[PDB]
Amino acid sequence: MEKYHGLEKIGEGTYGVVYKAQNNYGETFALKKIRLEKEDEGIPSTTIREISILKELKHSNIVKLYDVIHTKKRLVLVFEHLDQDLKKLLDVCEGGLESVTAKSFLLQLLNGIAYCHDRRVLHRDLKPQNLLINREGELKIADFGLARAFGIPVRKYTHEVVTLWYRAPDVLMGSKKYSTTIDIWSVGCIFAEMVNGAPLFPGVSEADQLMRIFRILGTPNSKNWPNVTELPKYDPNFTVYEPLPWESFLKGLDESGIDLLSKMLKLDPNQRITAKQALEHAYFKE
Repeated sequence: MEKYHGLEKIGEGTYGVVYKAQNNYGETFALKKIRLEKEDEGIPSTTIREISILKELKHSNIVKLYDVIHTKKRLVLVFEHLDQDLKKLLDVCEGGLESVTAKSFLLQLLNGIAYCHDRRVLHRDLKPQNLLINREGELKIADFGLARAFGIPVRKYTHEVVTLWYRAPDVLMGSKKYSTTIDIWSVGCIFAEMVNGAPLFPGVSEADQLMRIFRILGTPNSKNWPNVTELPKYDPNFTVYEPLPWESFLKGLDESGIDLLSKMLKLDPNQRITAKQALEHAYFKE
C-alpha cells in the first residue's frame, strides 16, 4: 500500500490495529487499519471525505493525519507517530504523576482540545490511551474527529469498560446531542486520574458508572441540574447522595487545581467550563 513497509503491531485502537511503519524516505509513521461499523457494506464516499478533511487539523498537540488510503474494503489512516501514551505511563506509576508534569500534560491537552472545538470538531472518546507522548514530554491527542466520521461502536468488553470511566453523566443517561461539553468531562476525569493514580469513576456498566459518579459528586437535582429530567434514562428514583468534599478524593492536589477540576466535573453540561476558559485559570499561571 502507498509503498509502506516494515509494519509492526504497536497496539489496538478503538477502530482497529495500529502499526509502526516506514515509507520510501526512511521516515516513520503510524498506520491505523480501520475496522468499521459495517465492514461488508463498503466505505461510503462521504466517510472518505469527512476523514480527509481532518487533514486540516494542524496543531502541536493534535496527532497529524498525513494520508487516507482507501483500497478494496480496506481503509488505512497514516498518522504522525509517537512512542508512548498516557495510559501506559499511568499503569506503571504509583500514586500518579508529579504535579508539574500533570499540569503540563493538562495544559497541552486543553490547547489541543480548544483548537479542535473552535473548528467544531469533537472527540467524544478522550481517554489516557489517546493521549500520546514523545521523548521530550510533548503531548498529542489522537482520534479527534473519527467518532463523527465512523460513529462510536460498542468495543470489545475490556475496552468498552475503560471507555465508561470517562463518559459524562448526560451521555450515560441517553443524550445524543452534539456538544463540546462531553470532551471537557473526560478531561476532568483524566485530570483526577493524573493526581490520584487511579481512575476516579471505575464502573463496570453504564448504570454502575452513573452511580459511581453520583456517589462522589452528588445525585442530580433541580438546583444542580435543571432539565436533567429531560434525559431518556433519567430516573427521579435515584438514591440520593450528597457531594463529597473535593479534598477527600483529590490527594493534596492544590487550591487552584481543585477549583479548576471542580469546574470540569460539573454535572450540568451547560455549567461546565470550556477548554479556552480552563486555559485562563489561575492554575496555569502558578
